[PDB]
Amino acid sequence: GSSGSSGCHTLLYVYNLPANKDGKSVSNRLRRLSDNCGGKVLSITGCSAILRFINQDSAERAQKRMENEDVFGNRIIVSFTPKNRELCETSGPSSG
Repeated sequence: GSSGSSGCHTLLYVYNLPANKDGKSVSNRLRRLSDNCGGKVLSITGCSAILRFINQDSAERAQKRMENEDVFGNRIIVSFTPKNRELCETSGPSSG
């Protein structure tokens, strides 16, 4: 199979970013918030961003911090899954 990847690492997905605020400025602000959460801002697209963490834990401290943090006069949202589409499908149990 091809569709779908599998890596120990843990990437994060940020949303609700201050587009107005030149990215060159936004990133940095995040970099610091990610540097402490053992993470790395791979790239920053539109009002969203993608980070790279070693393990879930590390990705959490950031997902729970940034989510509340405010890059600039704006609250950001951090999620482990993509916010491309929404569905009320009850499936996929949480194990290990």
